[PDB]
Amino acid sequence: CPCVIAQNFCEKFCQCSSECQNRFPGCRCKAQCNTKQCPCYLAVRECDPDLCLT
DNA sequence: GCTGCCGGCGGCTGGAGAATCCCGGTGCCGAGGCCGCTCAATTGGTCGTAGACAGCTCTAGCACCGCTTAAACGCAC
Repeated sequence: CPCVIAQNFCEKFCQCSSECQNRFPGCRCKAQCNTKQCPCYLAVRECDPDLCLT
């Protein structure tokens, strides 16, 4: 999987399956997806507005 | 003396993962009516267990005295 060999996840535009484990879940955080807990914040990214519906 | 310096400290934050409530449908099983019959109630006689009274007399309590040893006291460790 090019995603895999790239040591990178799958983005919703990948052709990894709709359940391909190489995808990424998305922010769930409650107060702000901002502090040292929120997973997006760790694997430094911005919680996409399709996922962090929280 | 004080400079970092460093470690710990407790205090807090908030994610996370399970336990909680609610509601919406759904049955099978408590619950109730039914018929009946057999066993429980009614009537009636008895004689004997069981209650009395009147009993004897054994023994369980009270005491007393004198004994002694087991109890009580303390005591280093």
